[PDB]
Parts: sequence; C-alpha cells; structure tokens
Amino acid sequence: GNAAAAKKGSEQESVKEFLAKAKEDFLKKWETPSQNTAQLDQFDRIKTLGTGSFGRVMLVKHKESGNHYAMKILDKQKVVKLKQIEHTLNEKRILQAVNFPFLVKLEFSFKDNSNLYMVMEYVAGGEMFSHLRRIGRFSEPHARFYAAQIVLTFEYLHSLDLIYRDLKPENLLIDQQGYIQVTDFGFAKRVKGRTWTLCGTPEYLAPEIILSKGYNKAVDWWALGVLIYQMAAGYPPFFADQPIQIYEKIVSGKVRFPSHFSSDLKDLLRNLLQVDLTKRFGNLKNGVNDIKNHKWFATTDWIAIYQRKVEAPFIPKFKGPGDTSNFDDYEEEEIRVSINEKCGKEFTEF
Repeated sequence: GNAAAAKKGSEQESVKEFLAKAKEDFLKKWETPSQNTAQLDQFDRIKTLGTGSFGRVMLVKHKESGNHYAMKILDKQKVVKLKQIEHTLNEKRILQAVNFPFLVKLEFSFKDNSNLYMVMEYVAGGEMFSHLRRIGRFSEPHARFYAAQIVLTFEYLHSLDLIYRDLKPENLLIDQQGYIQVTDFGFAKRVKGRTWTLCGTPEYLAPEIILSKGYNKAVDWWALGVLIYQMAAGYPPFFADQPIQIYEKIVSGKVRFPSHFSSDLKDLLRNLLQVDLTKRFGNLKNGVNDIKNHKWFATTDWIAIYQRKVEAPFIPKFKGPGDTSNFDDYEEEEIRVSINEKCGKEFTEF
C-alpha cells in the first residue's frame, strides 16, 4: 500500500529491468549472429555420444579450458538431402542469441567444407518423454514443479517476440539437477502479430493453428495446458489414431479430466485449454500473471524456481556408477572433412 506496494513495484520494475536487458542482449546477437566462434582443432575428441540421420553427437574437451561439451556434427549434404536447411539455420540462430536457465546452451559454433558444428554445453540426463512413460504419471506437486519452469521460459521467450511452436515431452530434458532444459528450436519463430504456418505435433496444436486463420503467441499457452495435462494424467488430453480426428477433438474443445485432478488443476486447465484464444489465460490483459497467480500455482516460489533453489522431484541416475549397464555400443569412426566446400551456398548464414 505504501512500503508493501512499493515493494512489489520495485520487484516488478527490476523484472521489467531483467527482460529489458535480456531483450537487448538478444536483439544484438539476433540480427548479427556470431559465426565460427571456434575451430575443430581446438577440441579433443573423446568419444561418440550417439548419432542420427543428420550427423552425430560427440563428447569433446576444450584443449585450453578443459571443459567438456556436446558437439553435434551435421553433414551439410545430408541436412540438404533431408531438407532441414531452414530448420537448422533457424535453430542455430535462435540458440546463439538466446540465454535463459531452462533453455539449452550453445557454447561455440562453426563449420567447414563438410559439416556444421554446434558445441553444446555438456548436459547429463534423460528425456522427459521417457521418464513420463517410466513413472507413468506425475503428482500435481511434481507436474507443477515442471510446468512452473516452462511458464517462466515462455515468459522469457515471449518477451523476445519468439513463438515456440513445438512444446512436447520429447523436446524437454531433465538435467543433473532435476531441472528442465528445452532443446529444439527449429520451429521457433520471431514474429510480432500473427503467423500462419502449420507445424508441431498434433496432440499439441492449438485450435487456431489447425483452423488456419493465423495465430499468435497464445498457442504456446494452450500447449502448456496440453503438457500439464499429460504430466498429471499420464496421457495427452486429445488423442486419436489419425490426425484429422485429433483436430476434431481440439477444435471442438471438449476435454475429459481425470477424477484425481484437484479443482485448481481442472480450473487452470480450463483457462489454458481455451479454444477461444481471446479468452485464454496468458493471452489476456495480465499476460503471464493470470497463470502465475492462479490457485494451482499458489505454492510456487517463482524466483526460487528461476534460481533452481527448489528441490527437484528427483535427480537422473547416471552419476555414481553403472557397471557397464549405463552405456553400450556406438560408432567409433574418424571425422573426415573434405578439401572441397560442400553445400557452401545453402549454409552461408551459419
């Protein structure tokens, strides 16, 4: 009212301060992305941490610093064959301009005649789609713990005019501290106003997207609704063996809530899974505050969550031992870059 109100105002003003600077740091790196901020001979190739149809992820150690990083290698030719050029260039650009705790960290970036390299911060943990399948279902307090980090992440990402059209368990990963870290921005897009492209997994598409009349940031909030639901239920709200059918369920908008769902959870979800974006929480007059201040989040210490000072509902197993059972079988071939540039034109911006 006096000191009490002034307390909030100051806190609010500092947040306004945090996003303001963050927005500036981002804009800089965004219209003038860093390039070839490292070289291949600066790293010590330890071992293969896995592969893909694009290239392979390799564990490496910086010769000067001693730090380890996850270096994913991408064969430009394969990337082009698979038609992931735009996707890849986009993700690398967002990743080098972005910066937030629950967002994956790109440490270095470069490319040569043969590949595109992304030296990622070494993270140790599993996927969140695997743990959900394992645990089966999360308790409301646990689901809240995650949803809370997601909320902050979109608050950040939204303040940047970025729309993450790809929320889903597969894109989320739990780290060694038990906190979330979003990994995948190929679909993300910087846009003020609305955009029309249809992308993202079916069970997560907001009504407006499938309705093809354009859509804005509000779809991530609807997606937060789908995630939360899936965590607390064990399965997604809208499902069908064929996409078209899932669309019908989404656009219709008739959800079925598990009976173990607390009233608050049922209430929050009703306002997040709002078919009418104009009445959807997060896309209203109080923005993210309608979400943060909801009853279901009443016990959430946003600042603490942000600072990872809340105890994770559990920490991933991989530290302490394993007995060979933790890992096994991977391709151990050498890296051979050409003497002739490949797909030089397509990846000029990288």
